[PDB]
Amino acid sequence: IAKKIHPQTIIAGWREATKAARQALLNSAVDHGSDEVKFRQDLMNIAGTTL
Amino acid sequence: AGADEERAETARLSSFIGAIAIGDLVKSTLGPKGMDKILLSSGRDASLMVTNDGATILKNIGVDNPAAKVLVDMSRVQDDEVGDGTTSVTVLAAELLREAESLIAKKIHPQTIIAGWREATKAARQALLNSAVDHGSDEVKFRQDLMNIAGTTLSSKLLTHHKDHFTKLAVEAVLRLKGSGNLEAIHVIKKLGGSLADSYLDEGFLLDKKIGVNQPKRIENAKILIANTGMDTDKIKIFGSRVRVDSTAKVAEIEHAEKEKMKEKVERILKHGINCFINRQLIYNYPEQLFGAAGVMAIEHADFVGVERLALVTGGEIASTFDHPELVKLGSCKLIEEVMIGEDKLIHFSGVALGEACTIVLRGATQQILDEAERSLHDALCVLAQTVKDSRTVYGGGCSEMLMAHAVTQLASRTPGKEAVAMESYAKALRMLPTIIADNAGYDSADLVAQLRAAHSEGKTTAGLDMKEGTIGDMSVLGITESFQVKRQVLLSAAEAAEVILRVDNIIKAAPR
Amino acid sequence: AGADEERAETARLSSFIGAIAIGDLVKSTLGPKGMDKILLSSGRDASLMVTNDGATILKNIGVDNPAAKVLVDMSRVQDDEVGDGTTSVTVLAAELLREAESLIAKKIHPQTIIAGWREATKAARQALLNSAVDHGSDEVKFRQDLMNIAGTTLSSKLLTHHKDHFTKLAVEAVLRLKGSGNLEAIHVIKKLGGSLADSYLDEGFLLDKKIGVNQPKRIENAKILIANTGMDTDKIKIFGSRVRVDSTAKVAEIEHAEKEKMKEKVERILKHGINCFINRQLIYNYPEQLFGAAGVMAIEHADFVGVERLALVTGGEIASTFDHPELVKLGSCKLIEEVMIGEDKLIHFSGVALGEACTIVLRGATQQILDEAERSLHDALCVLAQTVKDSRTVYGGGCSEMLMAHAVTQLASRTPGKEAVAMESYAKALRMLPTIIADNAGYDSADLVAQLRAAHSEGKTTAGLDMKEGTIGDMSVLGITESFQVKRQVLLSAAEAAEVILRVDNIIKAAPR
Repeated sequence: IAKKIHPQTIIAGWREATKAARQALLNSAVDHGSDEVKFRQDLMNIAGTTL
Repeated sequence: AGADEERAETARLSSFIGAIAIGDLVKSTLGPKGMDKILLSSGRDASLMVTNDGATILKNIGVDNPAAKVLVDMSRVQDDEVGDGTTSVTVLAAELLREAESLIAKKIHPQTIIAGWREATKAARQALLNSAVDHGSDEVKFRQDLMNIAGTTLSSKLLTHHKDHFTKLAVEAVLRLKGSGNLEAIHVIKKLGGSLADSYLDEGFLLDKKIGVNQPKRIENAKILIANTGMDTDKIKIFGSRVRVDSTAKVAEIEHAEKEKMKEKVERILKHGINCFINRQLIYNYPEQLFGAAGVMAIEHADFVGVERLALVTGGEIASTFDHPELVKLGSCKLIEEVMIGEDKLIHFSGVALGEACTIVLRGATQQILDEAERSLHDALCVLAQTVKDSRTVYGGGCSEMLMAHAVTQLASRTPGKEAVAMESYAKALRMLPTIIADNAGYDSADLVAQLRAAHSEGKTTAGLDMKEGTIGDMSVLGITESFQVKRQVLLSAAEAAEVILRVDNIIKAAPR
Repeated sequence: AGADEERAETARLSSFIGAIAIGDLVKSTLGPKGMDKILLSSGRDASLMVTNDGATILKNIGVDNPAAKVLVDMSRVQDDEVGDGTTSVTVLAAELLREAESLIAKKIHPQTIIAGWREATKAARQALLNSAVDHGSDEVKFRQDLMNIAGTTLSSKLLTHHKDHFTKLAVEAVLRLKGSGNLEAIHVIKKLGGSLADSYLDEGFLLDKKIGVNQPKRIENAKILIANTGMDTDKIKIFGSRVRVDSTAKVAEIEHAEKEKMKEKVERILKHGINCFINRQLIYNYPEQLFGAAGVMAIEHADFVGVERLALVTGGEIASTFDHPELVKLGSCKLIEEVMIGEDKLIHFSGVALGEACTIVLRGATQQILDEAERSLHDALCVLAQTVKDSRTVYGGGCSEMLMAHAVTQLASRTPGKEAVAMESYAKALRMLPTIIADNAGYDSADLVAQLRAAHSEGKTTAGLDMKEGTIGDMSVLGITESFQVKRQVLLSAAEAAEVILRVDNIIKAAPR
């Protein structure tokens, strides 16, 4: 509201957001492995977070 | 004396309010990227409805006391003549009311202001008077048949994925209708089968009924019989009811009487060679067994509207009592058969000798997009029919409106001043349309106005409002064009009706008692 | 309901309201498209005053209970030290308060965020470090004499059509002033005549007054007399009484005594050779006639402010009782004359022995707005004195603010714990300045912010806000620069001012009712 000009212009962000959605992907390396089976990365990971 | 009388200042105000309220909602609908809208109501309304077409929603409701119901009703008459293209007529009509406030300042005769409408005719000569318009649409035309206005009509509409192809098809339909003739007997039905094309073009009339499981699959050298009176017999007037007779012995004469009806139908039907029978109403069971052996295909409960068109199509005939066969009836003979379209079974009538009437069948996937297919084709048939015979079109996306606005400003000075005062006010009205188109797609309204006027005043008619761009661009590349009739007709609808608002003295209807 | 009781968040709000109320009036005043505001009162005030300078209007009035007057008083010291340019310092302190709403979102200990004020100083060190300043100020100087800082102060004002030429002229005025003298004796008056230069520079001082229609047209080897007391004589405060004499014969003495005032004025004045008499107040009618025959030009109601500067100019004189002629009066002598400046008669005092005091009488194109030269000249005086002393400048048009803002965003993420939130809030404060500069330009504030931000990131200190452009451009080409002193002091002042009262929660009660 303080922006005080045009909320429609702001909509551009949602279109931006689709690209932004892919900023999550391919924008940084983090990890990725988790191949399958896994020796040390098998657990002591995600189950604990849900847990 | 109805009781509702308004004079001078107050009468004008009620009209003024009706136009502004409707203008804001319709504005987003216009152009290649329009917005789909949903409405909720209480009382004899169930839930939210979404209509891309502006005309359909206005038609459905008469919400309140202020005058606007008649103006809205009028748009349908417009819809039949050329109609839509894109909804915009309502927008232009709304804007002439804003200068009405400045009219009081002139302070003389509102009726002589009306001569301005005569000058509106003048607007028609000045609108097409300078700069440019298209110049081809020669006849048939190899590449200009479509990919222009029809695409624009549906561009606003959600269906423009598969649908833009459907629109292209519609000009083909006008090509067979081409020449000089009636805008009649063009029939379109959507289907539940799925295909990329989403539509098929038929060389004849499509119907969807069957005699029964028994009967030959197809007929050749087909002859067509249409009867006004039903096949059913027994009741007459004052039945003499089911009744009863001295035992079961005399019941037999009753069955025998029935047999006579059966024989008359076969004995003279055979001489003709009758291949198909179409009846609008209930059909008597006895003839059904007889038709199968003969090799004749009949249609139960055929709709009357299909029948009337069919008569024009096959040379017609005279429908009366069973005497109707042979010479009193005329039948075309290319071929009649029931063909599986892809999913459902339909019956095709084709190869009509007259050639005046033809039918289009649309298929589609089976969703909202197909229901709106109805919306789009009705819209399409009128625009394209006009495009072939008009020989003239204009650039869309506001190109025409800024250009016209420059043309109109020069002329007020040109004309004598009382006439000029009225005319100049009309001229500034065109400015609002550029503003309305830019605002709906996003970008702020006056920055667009600064850049927009400079490109149009330059002399490039092709340049228009590119909503995707946010600035100005070449309209022709987009492929947006408007039929010549839509532009002048909207001006007249904006005109004449706006002329009056003193003269009417009565405005609304709701429904039956 | 009412009592003036404050609780937690509400106490914070009182500080908050003062900041926001001041910011809206001040924000429109910043930059090229700033706005003038006019203020009136019924008594102890006579007319509406319009002050372009934000600092001057705040100082004069203490409108209400909430604290803000003390914060305002701070800009005075800044003004006498470095001065003006454009008033931006007050706005920056106010925006610091907006984050506070997000602070309750913290739902935690509010004063550890105070560390932000300890981040403000870190921000201050980088301002010194990153801005790009200048190299050169030879003294007098050929090309770099101006077209710099005076222009930025002028940029905020719409006079910058022909006026930027006038700003350029002002440095010539400062070159004579430059050094030991400090600020005194600079006087500016407009002329109603059109010319490209729009300004002229005078060696002496112009005063607009005349003795009367009669009197000698010109005086040379002029001697100047200034009197603290008027030529008027009759009351004396203590009347001496209504008075008793010895009938009508001696009262002739009273009327005669007036003549003695006349006699002293002529006899003593003649010996000196008196050419011009200047009196600060009303002048008695009898002496006026005497001056005309003698060959002496006197000035009725000459105001005091012109006189004090004039005294420094002529070496001055001791103004007292009619004994005042001769030696106690020192009259410099070159040329005193009334000269038609094509338009309106004015009197020129020139050939001053001192040389310290001079007058900048400008002609220029006419309208009400040439009174603007009064507005505009005053700005020129303050910026040049600082520009010569500092020998340092920074790029204007908000170029400094965006660069610093890009750097601070990185800083917040780098610092661990408590500190980044505090640092980032100070950092985003800088973001509003680009917005404030853009908004008054009439261009869209949102569009302006990102484009500006992208250019700064590249490393171009020169790049900045171009309001005339409506987008972004190279500030250096414009020639707009801000003095170095204004930027380093404001950073220390802004943080400290807002900081004290956030600290204190509760402005308390009273006794009364």
